[PDB]
Amino acid sequence: AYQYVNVVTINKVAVIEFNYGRKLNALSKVFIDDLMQALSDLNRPEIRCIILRAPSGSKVFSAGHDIHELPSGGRDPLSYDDPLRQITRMIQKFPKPIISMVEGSVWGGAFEMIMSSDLIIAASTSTFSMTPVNLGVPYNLVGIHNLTRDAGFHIVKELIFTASPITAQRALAVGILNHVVEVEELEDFTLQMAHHISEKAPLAIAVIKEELRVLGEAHTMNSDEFERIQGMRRAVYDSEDYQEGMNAFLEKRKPNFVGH
Amino acid sequence: AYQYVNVVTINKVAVIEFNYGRKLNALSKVFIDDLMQALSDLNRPEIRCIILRAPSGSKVFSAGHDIHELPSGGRDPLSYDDPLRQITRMIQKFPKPIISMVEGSVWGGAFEMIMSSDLIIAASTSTFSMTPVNLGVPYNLVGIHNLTRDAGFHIVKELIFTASPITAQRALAVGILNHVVEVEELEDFTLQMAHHISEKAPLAIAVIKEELRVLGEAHTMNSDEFERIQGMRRAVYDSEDYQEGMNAFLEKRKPNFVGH
Amino acid sequence: AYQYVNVVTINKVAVIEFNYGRKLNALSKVFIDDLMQALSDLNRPEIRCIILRAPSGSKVFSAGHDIHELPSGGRDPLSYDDPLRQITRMIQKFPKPIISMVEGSVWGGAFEMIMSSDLIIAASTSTFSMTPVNLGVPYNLVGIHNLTRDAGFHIVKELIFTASPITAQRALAVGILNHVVEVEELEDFTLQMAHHISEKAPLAIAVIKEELRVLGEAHTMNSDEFERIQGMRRAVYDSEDYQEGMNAFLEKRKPNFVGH
Amino acid sequence: AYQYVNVVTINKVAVIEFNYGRKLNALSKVFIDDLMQALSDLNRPEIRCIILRAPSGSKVFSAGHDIHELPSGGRDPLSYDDPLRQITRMIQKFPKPIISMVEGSVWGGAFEMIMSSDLIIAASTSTFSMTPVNLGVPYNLVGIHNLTRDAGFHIVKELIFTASPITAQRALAVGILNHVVEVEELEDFTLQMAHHISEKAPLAIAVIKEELRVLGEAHTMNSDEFERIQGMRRAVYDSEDYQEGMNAFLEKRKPNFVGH
Amino acid sequence: AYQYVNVVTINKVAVIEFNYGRKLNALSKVFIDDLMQALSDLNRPEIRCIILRAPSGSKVFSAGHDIHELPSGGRDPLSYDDPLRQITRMIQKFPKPIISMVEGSVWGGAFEMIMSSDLIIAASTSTFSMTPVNLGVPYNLVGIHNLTRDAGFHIVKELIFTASPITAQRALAVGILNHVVEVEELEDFTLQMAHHISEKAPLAIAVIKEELRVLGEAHTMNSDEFERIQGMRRAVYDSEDYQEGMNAFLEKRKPNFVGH
Amino acid sequence: AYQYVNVVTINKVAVIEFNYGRKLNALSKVFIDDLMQALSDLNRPEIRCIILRAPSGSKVFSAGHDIHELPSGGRDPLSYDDPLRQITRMIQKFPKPIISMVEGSVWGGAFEMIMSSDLIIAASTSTFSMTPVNLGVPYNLVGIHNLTRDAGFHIVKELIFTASPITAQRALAVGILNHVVEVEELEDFTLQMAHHISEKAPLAIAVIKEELRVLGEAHTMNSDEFERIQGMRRAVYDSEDYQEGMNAFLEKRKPNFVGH
Ligand SMILES: C[C@@H](C(=O)SCCNC(=O)CCNC(=O)[C@H](O)C(C)(C)COP(=O)(O)OP(=O)(O)OC[C@H]1O[C@@H](n2cnc3c(N)ncnc32)[C@H](O)[C@@H]1OP(=O)(O)O)S(=O)(=O)O
Ligand SMILES: C[C@@H](C(=O)SCCNC(=O)CCNC(=O)[C@H](O)C(C)(C)COP(=O)(O)OP(=O)(O)OC[C@H]1O[C@@H](n2cnc3c(N)ncnc32)[C@H](O)[C@@H]1OP(=O)(O)O)S(=O)(=O)O
Ligand SMILES: C[C@@H](C(=O)SCCNC(=O)CCNC(=O)[C@H](O)C(C)(C)COP(=O)(O)OP(=O)(O)OC[C@H]1O[C@@H](n2cnc3c(N)ncnc32)[C@H](O)[C@@H]1OP(=O)(O)O)S(=O)(=O)O
Ligand SMILES: C[C@@H](C(=O)SCCNC(=O)CCNC(=O)[C@H](O)C(C)(C)COP(=O)(O)OP(=O)(O)OC[C@H]1O[C@@H](n2cnc3c(N)ncnc32)[C@H](O)[C@@H]1OP(=O)(O)O)S(=O)(=O)O
Ligand SMILES: C[C@@H](C(=O)SCCNC(=O)CCNC(=O)[C@H](O)C(C)(C)COP(=O)(O)OP(=O)(O)OC[C@H]1O[C@@H](n2cnc3c(N)ncnc32)[C@H](O)[C@@H]1OP(=O)(O)O)S(=O)(=O)O
Ligand SMILES: C[C@@H](C(=O)SCCNC(=O)CCNC(=O)[C@H](O)C(C)(C)COP(=O)(O)OP(=O)(O)OC[C@H]1O[C@@H](n2cnc3c(N)ncnc32)[C@H](O)[C@@H]1OP(=O)(O)O)S(=O)(=O)O
Ligand SMILES: [K+]
Ligand SMILES: [K+]
Ligand code: NI
Ligand code: NI
Repeated sequence: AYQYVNVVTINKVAVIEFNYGRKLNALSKVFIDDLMQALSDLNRPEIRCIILRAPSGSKVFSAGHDIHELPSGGRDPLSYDDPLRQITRMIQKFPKPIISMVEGSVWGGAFEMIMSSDLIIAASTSTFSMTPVNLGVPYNLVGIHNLTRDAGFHIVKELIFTASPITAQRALAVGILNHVVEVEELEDFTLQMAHHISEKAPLAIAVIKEELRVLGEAHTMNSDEFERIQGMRRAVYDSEDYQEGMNAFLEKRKPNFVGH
Repeated sequence: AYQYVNVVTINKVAVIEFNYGRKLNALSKVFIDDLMQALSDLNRPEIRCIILRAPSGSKVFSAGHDIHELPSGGRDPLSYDDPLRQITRMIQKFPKPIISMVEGSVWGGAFEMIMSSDLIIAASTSTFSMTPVNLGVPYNLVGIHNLTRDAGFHIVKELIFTASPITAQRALAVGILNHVVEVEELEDFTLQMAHHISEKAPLAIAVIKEELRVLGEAHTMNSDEFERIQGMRRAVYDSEDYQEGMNAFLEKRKPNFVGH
Repeated sequence: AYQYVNVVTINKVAVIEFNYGRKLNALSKVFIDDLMQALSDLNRPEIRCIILRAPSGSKVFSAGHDIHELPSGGRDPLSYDDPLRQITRMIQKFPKPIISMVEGSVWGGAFEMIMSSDLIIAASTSTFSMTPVNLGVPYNLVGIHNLTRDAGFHIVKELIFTASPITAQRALAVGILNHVVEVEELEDFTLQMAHHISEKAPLAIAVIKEELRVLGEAHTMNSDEFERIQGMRRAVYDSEDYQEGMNAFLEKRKPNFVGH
Repeated sequence: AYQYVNVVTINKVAVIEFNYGRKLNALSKVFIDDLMQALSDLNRPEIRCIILRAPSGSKVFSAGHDIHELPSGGRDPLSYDDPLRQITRMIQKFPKPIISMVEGSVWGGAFEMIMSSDLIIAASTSTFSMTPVNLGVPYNLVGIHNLTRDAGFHIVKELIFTASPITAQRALAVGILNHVVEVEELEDFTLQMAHHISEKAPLAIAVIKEELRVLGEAHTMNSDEFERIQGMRRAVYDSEDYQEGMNAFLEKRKPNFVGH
Repeated sequence: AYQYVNVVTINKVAVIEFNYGRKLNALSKVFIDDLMQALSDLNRPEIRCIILRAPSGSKVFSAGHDIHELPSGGRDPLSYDDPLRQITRMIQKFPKPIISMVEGSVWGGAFEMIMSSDLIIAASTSTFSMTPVNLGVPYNLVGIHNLTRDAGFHIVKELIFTASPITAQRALAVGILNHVVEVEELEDFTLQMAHHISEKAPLAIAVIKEELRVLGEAHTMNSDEFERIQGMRRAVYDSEDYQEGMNAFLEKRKPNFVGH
Repeated sequence: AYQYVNVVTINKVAVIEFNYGRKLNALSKVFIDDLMQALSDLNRPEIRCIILRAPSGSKVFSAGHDIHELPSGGRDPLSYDDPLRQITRMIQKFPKPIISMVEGSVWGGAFEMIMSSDLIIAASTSTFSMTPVNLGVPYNLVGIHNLTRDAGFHIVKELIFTASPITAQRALAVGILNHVVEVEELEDFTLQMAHHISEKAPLAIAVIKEELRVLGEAHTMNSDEFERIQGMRRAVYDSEDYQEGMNAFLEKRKPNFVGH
């Protein structure tokens, strides 16, 4: 049993359903630790396909990173062992396909999380927002890279620079989503595809997913470039704007950014 | 002049038509050797554009890799000098544009072969399937790479994990195809484009093609990562599942995959 | 303050309008030097977003590289410190979003210039052509790379190999454009998006833009590959065809290309 | 206890001594598994430095790969999970320095093994040979890479192409060894160096060792280059010469290599 | 002129002499700022070669990083804009040769500084230590890479893991130094070589130096690898050991490291 | 037979002896065409090792690139198809070991040529110098890389920045040479080593040589860094100093370089 998720397996498909709606499935450490334990427990030969979903009728799929657990005092908010960074690596390395089945609105880290999964099938009423510029967060290289494998650079830069929600219809048009269906068809459509996948060769699926993962990561740079970017990110998470971003969220007001 | 292809030259355009209908243009060594000889013979200054096609009216453009020529004995089925691996390198290195003009259904290795070409123009009734997970084949890094330059990761993973065929309409929408034409207009439309390209500067075309080839390939990794992937692939082509997939196809039954 | 551009500021948005209509905003050194000076002058904490535009009603957004300023052969026409190469690096390194607001037709180096910008919003009547194969120009690796981050390989190869114009509608479909709007709505639509972006966290925008630039450049190759390409490009700019392409344009006739 | 090694601890220094003299410490699977378990058991905070050694007075430090365990099929003798490949990775990733203390002759895979360690301290009578060209073995990329971080390319090529032994004195002159000492002083010289290291900051040692490991691995290539090398290696392990090399070694005669 | 350096120009050679003897030429910000200003001021066409030196007769060339300016309490001590990180980039990017002419003892960051220079000529009584493991410092990737281009991996690991001084004789034998001379001959030898270099083609020298700099940096890795290393570095600069190393240095006592 | 080389076969070893003493074996196009023809003619199974040599008693092993065949200004002097660039690629890709057996003085491109070979055995009276800074030549990235795999950076920079000859003794100590012998012993010492190598497994030798070549080349950079370097080289081959260097050689006088 898990406190923050509910797992149902039928035949060779496991459905991991979020159970943290009192905090709109915000990516708190306790919630992510349960999701990763549930996935680890499902890493067995008789499980062939995973679905991630919010409960039926959710208005909010996930409110993204828990803003209360973002560090304020000059620590990197997206370091390698941050729970969001851990879950995306775990999904990408997991030797089974993982389908995000989306009903409701997706925000920030949660958008990265579904982008790191293998397929996204969404309700026609679902919406998607990438939010670091609303909070002054210097999103990390790995995290940004996870957002660049589906839609083109211009579309990705519109999403990030505006932080404006896009519809499921537009997310489908630009290459982010596999399918958009009416919400009443969402479970049936997704289960049919997951059950179809689970009849295919799991060892071929596992090595092809791993090859894609390696190819997707194989954008290489020298140590000086990385260290230069890390200096840039530190200046951002050291900024008054980053403090203003978090303060504005806690005070339920609009941030006033000034460029320091 | 070739047993398994028919070549016609119209000014600066060459059309290479498959002549292997008795095996549905399966990528047999003897067929691919003739296709490569024909291309090589056309590597002449006065030829400016190639069209690859199946004969007019074909139900099957190509049934993909010849399953009777796939190694079953714990050997790599997709090594460097396998015919499919040879023809994709030749298409990509060829200093003239190669247009795949598709009528009929496209399967597995033949889908990778058209994806390796420069442009795809397809009949509205054409369909496309990527099939390794039907057979338990550990598709190789270069082969997978060749499928990732048009549609996004989520789309590619849907194609490979489901092995389900997609329509020409969907293949256009996700960026795999350039154009979708009624079958009665396919030949005329493709030849008009091939003649237009043939009026352009062939040395500029060749160097830009080669720049795109080398940029497309420039996802670099260290030796350890490659050797780790090669170890995973060998575990797959040594598996019971790989034997079962080949056997089930030849015996025309549904395979029973067990995860070893 | 500038001979070949007009700059207006509206709150935190700066609009840089071309003023070179006499040469259809061809990318002459004098024009590019003025655009770069205006952009450098606007790198200020009270400026949050830039719009690049041609004057209202323009039939031609930009006719591309000034053909009178291309070297006659034996000289690389797209060397590192060529004005087009300088402006694309400056746009990509600029720590504020740059939106290309396109009315009219876009040609050759001007197409690369808008692709190098962060967002493109276009009139429904605007058209886009990539033209090196009309002139026999061996486009450089960096320049070609700048054309590969929005649309897929097959689409980019059609654009370059045909040099045929595409509509705003098709450029939207294939991922080149962010939005297409009626020309009467273009300025208000673009200004509202720029104003919106101007309220977001500028340091988070600048570091994410830079992360995207670095990830976009991170296709790496060895020195031999680069020098092999440079040798191919030099064979093209040494060619009879290159001189013929230049001569044909100046003499207003169809080039006769022969493959040397 | 271990069947094939003896472990002694002297405060923070652990000495792992081969106990496989019957087979001249040949790198059999059972010997390497014991070595790796002994290392794993020593990965504790109270141990700060590891010495690997043969027993005092050994004429042969290690005879290299067990030739009876080399695949002579059309199978890769140095695949990712072969014991030699496993222990070099484990030595390199081990978060404490590992010092090879060499008395006796070193051969083949045993030479790669001490080269993968952090320091080599040797008796003045010790000798070193790299032997794959005596058997016709296609040594793997990672394995060769492990021989290239100490001596220069001309020296490495002499060692490999001749398979001739070099002295401790020449191995020191070309950068392979840290120190050469008279055999009576070897143990004490090596222990004092390990005790000295063990007084230093272990978390600093571990992260600098890991930084060196990843910089040492960071020679990157594309998938096509790797698969082309793999194809060449397979042609070597499928060769008559490879058979002849193995048979000649076992039958204690000179091989007759013919180049297929 | 400069508070913390003295500059003497002889024909086309400039000799930059350290004038921070109060702190044995420790790399304080005020000293490095004057060193970089003096170097910048010498970037003129009539200057062809630079010598860096301590005053004639110095016991200590440089005592390394200023320990009072190294961050405690969980900031990275070797961030991109730390003085040491700035001076090594500036030395490597300087378009003239920079010769380190060493008299006295060289410590830690000052050893990286001279290794980042083009040639090192040393007195026979000079000595060289690399000290991070004495303090528990997690030396950064760029800094470690700067130590790997002269001696082999085994030698570099001995230097770093022991933090023991080596003699000029040993530094010459392992490839760190160009020449070792008697202290009375140091100025004559160095100036003769610098004057000889100053006769040569300065633009050829500049471009070849920059080629070597780029080739030297061209060990590339993916974002995940870099972020993983950064996480490990943070765990060290967050450690109790790091605090102990700093406190022990300030209190002039032996550190007691415990591995957390 | 060849106009400009003489070939003798001794069992499985082939000796290619320069015959261009009239221009001191300067690497003229026609000399290099014969060297490459002779290597190609010896690429047969019954040849196992190549020796390159000057005739017995030569004072000059090779005077380097033919200065008369360098372009006059405004053209890359070391383009991919230059004969020096061709012969180093051919030596490095040749599937048999190539031993440079050196008697006399070695200059410039000829120093790079022997560095590109597998082993170097030299007379005790032989000397070595790298000369581009004597002439104002912007050496290319591949050519510089070929000089970095034996001696460390400081040594390579001393060699290039001074253009000063070094002795065989010093070339041995820094790792450039394999062996130094008295000139009377040179021929038979080198032949004994070639005959020894010729008894080893040639397919193993070939694949290990190719693995070393690929790993040697695997320092990767992005397109921007390469084009930046090419722009810097072009400024040097466009410079007044490049013309002064070529004219000073032609007029047998000391160049006056001014840094433009
Ligand atoms: C760092 C990355 C992140 O993921 S940061 C998190 C980004 N997420 C967001 O910006 C969405 C924030 N929340 C919202 O926009 C709205 O709460 C949400 C999604 C639209 C639904 O509105 P609603 O009216 O239905 O519910 P409420 O407005 O009352 O919010 C319910 C209570 O939960 C709170 N809440 C919401 N989201 C988060 C969150 N991500 N972390 C922490 N708390 C959150 C919200 O403040 C409200 O708090 P209380 O009023 O105290 O009960 S980054 O930005 O991508 O870089
Ligand atoms: C390794 C990669 C591969 O490409 S393996 C091959 C993947 N290809 C496929 O899965 C397509 C399998 N074939 C089919 O589904 C059906 O033949 C297809 C294509 C829908 C056509 O339907 P159909 O009912 O008309 O089929 P037929 O009557 O021709 O069936 C038997 C005759 O056609 C021939 N044929 C067909 N496909 C192949 C093939 N892939 N390899 C070798 N032969 C093939 C088959 O040999 C037989 O010819 P006969 O000798 O006259 O009986 S991978 O999968 O991408 O990893
Ligand atoms: C090298 C890279 C480049 O960008 S080379 C340039 C590529 N650009 C093109 O191919 C577009 C060439 N021009 C056109 O397609 C048409 O000129 C244009 C845009 C469509 C509209 O035709 P139009 O009938 O309204 O006007 P005209 O043709 O008669 O010429 C009008 C005045 O502007 C001038 N003009 C035009 N194009 C260029 C150009 N690329 N460079 C320099 N000047 C140009 C033309 O000479 C004439 O000026 P005046 O005679 O002084 O009034 S590459 O090709 O990408 O590699
Ligand atoms: C494949 C990679 C490998 O490492 S293959 C192994 C390379 N190792 C060698 O070439 C060393 C082979 N052995 C020798 O040269 C001599 O045995 C050596 C080590 C000098 C010891 O001389 P010795 O006179 O005291 O002892 P003997 O020669 O009379 O042999 C004692 C018995 O042990 C055996 N032996 C030796 N080496 C190995 C080995 N590597 N794997 C398996 N068995 C080995 C040797 O064949 C002899 O066997 P029997 O007399 O039949 O019991 S690679 O080459 O690096 O690619
Ligand atoms: C973080 C990197 C670093 O470079 S950390 C620093 C590594 N450097 C060292 O370990 C050398 C530290 N210094 C010494 O051991 C001794 O000063 C040395 C060099 C042996 C000479 O001893 P001495 O008796 O002749 O002279 P003193 O000790 O009295 O010092 C003279 C004045 O200069 C000061 N000084 C010295 N070194 C440093 C330093 N690294 N940072 C800051 N200040 C330093 C020293 O405190 C003394 O100042 P006063 O006490 O005010 O006269 S890392 O380790 O490479 O990672
Ligand atoms: C550009 C790349 C190159 O490789 S360019 C070539 C670099 N090589 C050199 O700098 C060596 C230049 N030559 C010399 O230093 C001397 O000729 C040398 C080799 C020490 C031999 O002196 P010597 O007095 O015995 O013979 P001479 O001076 O009288 O010359 C004999 C005739 O051949 C000529 N010669 C010499 N070297 C070259 C050369 N590299 N290319 C073309 N011609 C050369 C020399 O000019 C003389 O010609 P004549 O006076 O006309 O008979 S780079 O520099 O590496 O970047
Ligand atoms: K809006
Ligand atoms: K300053
Ligand atoms: Ni990419
Ligand atoms: Ni390297």
